[PDB]
Amino acid sequence: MTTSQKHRDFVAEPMGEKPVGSLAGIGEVLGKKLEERGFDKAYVVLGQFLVLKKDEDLFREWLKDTCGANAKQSRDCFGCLREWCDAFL
Amino acid sequence: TTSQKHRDFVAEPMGEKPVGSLAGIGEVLGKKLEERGFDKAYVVLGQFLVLKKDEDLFREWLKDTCGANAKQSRDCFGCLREWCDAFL
Repeated sequence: MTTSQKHRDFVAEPMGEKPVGSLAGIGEVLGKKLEERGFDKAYVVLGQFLVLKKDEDLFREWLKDTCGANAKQSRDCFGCLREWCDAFL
Repeated sequence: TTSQKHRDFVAEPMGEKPVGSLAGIGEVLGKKLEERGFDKAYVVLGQFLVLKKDEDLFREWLKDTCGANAKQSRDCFGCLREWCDAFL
């Protein structure tokens, strides 16, 4: 297993009302910028992931444009949502 | 009360179910949603979540997007809200 423990904790259970900072790749700096743009809970970012039909390129570009995520951060966030969806959606 | 379509939707993960599986979303509405990119139920779930599960804003969005009436948008909202309470 090469994922972060933080990825593993997120994909292991329904997300409920978890804050956006529970997402893999979303540290405190990215989290605050997402919160300022209205993406305050992880499920709101899931929402954008789903509205983009789970497309990696569109989602990672959206994350970059919205909070300045770098490639690793956007890959980790995308991967965490993709695996959560595979488990629970 | 609820339809059986609602109960069937809220009882299980939606996976790749088409948009027409949502309560309230019949053939006409489903066609119009598909034409605008919302071809699977989870894409509509996505919009519900992006709108922070806000009943008024989601139902208005559904009306503006596919012409759903008050009953249709009511049923679609309720099915998504109850699905989320069970699985999200």
